[PDB]
Amino acid sequence: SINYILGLDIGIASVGWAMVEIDEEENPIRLIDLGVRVFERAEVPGDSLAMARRLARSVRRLTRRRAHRLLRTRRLLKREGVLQAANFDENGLIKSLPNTPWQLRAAALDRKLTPLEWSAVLLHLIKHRGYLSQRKNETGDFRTPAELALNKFEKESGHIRNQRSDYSHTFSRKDLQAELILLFEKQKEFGNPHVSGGLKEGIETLLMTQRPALSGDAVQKMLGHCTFEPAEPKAAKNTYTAERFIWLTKLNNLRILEQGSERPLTDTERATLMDEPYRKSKLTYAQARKLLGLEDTAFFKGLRYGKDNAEASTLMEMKAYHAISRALEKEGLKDKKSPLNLSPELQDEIGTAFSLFKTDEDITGRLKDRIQPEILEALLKHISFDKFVQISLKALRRIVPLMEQGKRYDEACAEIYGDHYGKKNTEEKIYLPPIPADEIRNPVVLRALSQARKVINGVVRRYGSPARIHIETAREVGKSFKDRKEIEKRQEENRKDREKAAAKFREYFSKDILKLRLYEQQHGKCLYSGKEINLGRLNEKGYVEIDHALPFSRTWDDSFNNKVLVLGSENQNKGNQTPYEYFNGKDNSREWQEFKARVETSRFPRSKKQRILLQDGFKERNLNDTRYVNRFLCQFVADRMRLTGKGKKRVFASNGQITNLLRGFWGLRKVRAENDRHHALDAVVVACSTVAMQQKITRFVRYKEMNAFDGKTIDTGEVLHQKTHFPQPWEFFAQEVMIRVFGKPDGKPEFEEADTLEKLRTLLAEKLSSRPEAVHEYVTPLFVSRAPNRKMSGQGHMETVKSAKRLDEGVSVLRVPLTQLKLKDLEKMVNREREPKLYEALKARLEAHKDDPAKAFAEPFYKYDKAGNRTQQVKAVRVEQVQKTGVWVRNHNGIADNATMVRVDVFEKGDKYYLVPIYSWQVAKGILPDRAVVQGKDEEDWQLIDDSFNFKFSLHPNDLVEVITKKARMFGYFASCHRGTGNINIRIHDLDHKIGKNGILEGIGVKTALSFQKYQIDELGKEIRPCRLKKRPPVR
RNA sequence: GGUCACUCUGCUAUUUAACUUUACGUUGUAGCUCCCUUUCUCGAAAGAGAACCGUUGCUACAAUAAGGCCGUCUGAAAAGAUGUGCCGCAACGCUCUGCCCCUUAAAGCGCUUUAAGGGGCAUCGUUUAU
DNA sequence: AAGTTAAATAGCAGAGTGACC
DNA sequence: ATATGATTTTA
DNA sequence: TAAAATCATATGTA
Repeated sequence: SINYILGLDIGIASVGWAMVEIDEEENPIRLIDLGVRVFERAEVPGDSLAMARRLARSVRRLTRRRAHRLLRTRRLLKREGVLQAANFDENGLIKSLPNTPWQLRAAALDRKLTPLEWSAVLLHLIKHRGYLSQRKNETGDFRTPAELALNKFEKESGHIRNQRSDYSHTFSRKDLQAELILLFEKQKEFGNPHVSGGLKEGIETLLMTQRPALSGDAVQKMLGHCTFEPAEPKAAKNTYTAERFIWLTKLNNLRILEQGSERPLTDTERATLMDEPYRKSKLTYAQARKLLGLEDTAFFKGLRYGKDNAEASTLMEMKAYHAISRALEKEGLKDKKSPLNLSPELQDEIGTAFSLFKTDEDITGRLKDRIQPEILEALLKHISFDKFVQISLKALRRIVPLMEQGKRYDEACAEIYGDHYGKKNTEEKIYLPPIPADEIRNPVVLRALSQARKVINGVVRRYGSPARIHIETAREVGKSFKDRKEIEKRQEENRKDREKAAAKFREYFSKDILKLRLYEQQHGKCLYSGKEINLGRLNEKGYVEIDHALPFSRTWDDSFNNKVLVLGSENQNKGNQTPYEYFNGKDNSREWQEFKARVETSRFPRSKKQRILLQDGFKERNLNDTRYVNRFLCQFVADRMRLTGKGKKRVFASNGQITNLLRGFWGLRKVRAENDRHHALDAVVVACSTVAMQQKITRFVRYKEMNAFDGKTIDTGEVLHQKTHFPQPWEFFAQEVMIRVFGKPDGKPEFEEADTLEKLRTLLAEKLSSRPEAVHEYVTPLFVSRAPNRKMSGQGHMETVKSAKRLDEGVSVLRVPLTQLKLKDLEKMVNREREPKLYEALKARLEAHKDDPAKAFAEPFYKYDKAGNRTQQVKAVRVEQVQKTGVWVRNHNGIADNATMVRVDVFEKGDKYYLVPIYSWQVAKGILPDRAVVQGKDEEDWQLIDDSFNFKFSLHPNDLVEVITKKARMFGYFASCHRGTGNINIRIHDLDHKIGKNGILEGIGVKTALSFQKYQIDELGKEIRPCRLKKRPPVR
């Protein structure tokens, strides 16, 4: 039918695609089609959406399980006769339960307690049980946490429980255990009847029990599969077999490079070393150097060799053998002199058992019978294993033998399986199959691939199977020798710096080495304050804080460039502010000039020095997801897609640097606010990028000192752009491609866009004077496809619950803390008039600190008693909020704003349009809404919709719509619908920033509109065609 | 010779998914408590006392998506007892269900019916736990 | 905040085979 | 980003 | 005035 290369530029958000027609020498002759497919949507303002779902489900479990254990505690209190049914209300709660639990917790140590008093203490210890340590483990004059809490905390601070403001007490669960049994004894000897034996054990286990983090197939479910025998799981790294396989790949692959040449190790040397890491803790390179004698002109190939004792670094360490050994030796079931008396298959079985299970229950469960209980408990007392190799225990059982008998890794694998490449599914299909999805546990990457494949099979259905697919990956053009050995130098010292700082950390006692290694950069003095921090107390959580100077709240940076250290005093009164906004802005100030000082004077990198002191949009984020998408797609297309191409390999994996360089050479270097359509342009440059060009460029930058970023070589002689050496696919590439990808000629963006078929053909005809092959059948103008989003799922409501007692008159109220209370908020404080002295005092303090409550309320604020005496402190005050709508929450005791408008149902009556919003929560409770928007009015008085009204369609986010005003005509992707306004927002396809507010038309009215119809479009941006629904769909 | 892809290993820099807990925060309700509008009561008046409502501080208890379920024991039933009790903000997918959109053939006069095929998106099916 | 896990890729290095220029 | 209150301009 | 545009503000944390 037609011979085309299909180019792809795939990003986190988009896939641009191009088709270039080729002769039978496969040279590219002409540009056919191009397009851009966007599927953007995400980023809670700042991580993932799947992550948000995760943390929801996490808390739902914590929530449920605490409620549940407290329920079972009430039940237990009844069954052991502490309570007698006349103390329980209808709902199951205890009647007249004392609100005194801290004071009775203390007092119980000295008196017998009322059944209700005792009940209250127990429920209190169960509800707040403190944190239990969950990593491997193998005060004085106060008696119990309650007493310490009450006596010290209530006297000094005026509160027991913590607050974000003053965080005092956190208690260990082991501490509260101590307390529990202490009260059980003290209470028995003071004649408490309910020291009821079963209740002691019951209460204690509800306190102490939490589910295990990893139990059953938890680990097997996440664990990958063997390169070679793909039915069997990967082998644990702490296996006899696997540790041995590593030691042999190291040993065989080892070379010594002497005065002149390079040589393998002789069978004799392989026998000399084979048993040496089993005989010691570890075999360093120095020890190898002596045992083989070598010389001193002989060196080891590929080992560092700097200005350090580089051969001190361990050549091989059998971690698991020595771990199991040391375990037995430490419990006196093995001689430190004698070797470990357990068979390979048993070291394997135990290594895996620990690596795939963590509960003592599970791992005995698998070891009981195969190993003797004495040593089982020994190991269980001391062993923790993680990490897996890439090959099964099985395939290794077969390989490691052949590698002992001299063979190289590839020779062993080739003998057993045919090749060392691993078992692949190569089943070429016409249409790219589904991505496995079992095999990618990362939903952003999965969606990007899945869209990429919908584009691919789109162009296969429209134009048949391509010759070749060209994909842009994230790798860098081959580097020069000097380049990559300096890359290696700096990688090496990254390692070497982490041990240096780690060592001096160990000296005194991930997060941790950063704290210490940042003390030194700042010459120790807290950046903001300038008091040279008490060297100690790197453990009092809140003293010295690893602060984000440029907020992660505004910047989206968690890199090693934006965390200044300081002590708790000055991280409080900054909130969400940059070091410049925090330290007094327009005019100088003590802390601002002390900050300018500290900054100039800090061994915090040259880059960062600029990055801490600046004065919007998060530039730089997840290229990791781009890498993965593209790498996997190249693998997947190469393995399982039919193509027409000349060779056996008809997928080319180009890269960014390549297309950047070629666009350099072909006169297309330019900036991107103009459109999302640049994604198509890069695609065609990708479709024209070739293997030849990859190699010519690679040899140019690697061997002839060409810059891999701008494509220029110094000479001393000048500096020249190696542009001539890489010609364009045809004579007028810049002109043709810019016109087809933008609708305008390359020279100036000012011109109207040839936004129609015949407009474009006339412009191409006119501007490419001499190129008749540019204009053909398949020359539509570029209309960007935006994937639709038709989930009825979503966040029910916002997480901030507000008082609904006055929802009556259109208001909620919430406690604004004083340190967040600005003048505008104070004007709606509820007791503004009920306590007018309060109002005037707050307004006074605010006006006095130039309306900055962070500083206005730093010193405590108090109510005064009219005789002039000081009374109660104020921390937060209740403030009225406008609330025309909302979601009833928390057992119908609160209201919260809506979160997600799932769809908008559109109706017609008398050539007028009416919109009914449907939110996620109505969906969840089956409510099919009733009332269309009416601009300046509560929903109570909105337009009710009966059989009188003609239903036209539903709108989901990113559905395509056309509106005709007598004023103008609009066509774009539905964005939002205003409750207060009854308008819609439209996203124009290419988000051309010059029209609307950055490509969104804000505030399109549709009530009077001559027409308002919903269209449908495909993945390439072609079959743009109106669609009319018959029935108004349910919500379930 | 070179370049690239892929396998294995060591490393440097990053990313993602799943899990178990904690301490807070929010709203509701109580008690004690700060202020304090209005209204009563006793004062000859300074004052004292009460009530609803607001609301400061501490402590407790409940709820912590909107919403849907499940085991096990008693029981004819009604219903009781009981649980390290479980789902719900993501993405994919087309075997079933539903909606939109093509295309072909037949038969009627741009539309419908039949038949078949194809595609998209889901409130359908999976990951996903009963 | 604490904590147990598995998965992926860009780069550097070491051992290999095989397509493509 | 979305949801939507508050304000201005057009018809 | 009704409808259409515009401006403006807020979002759970360790």
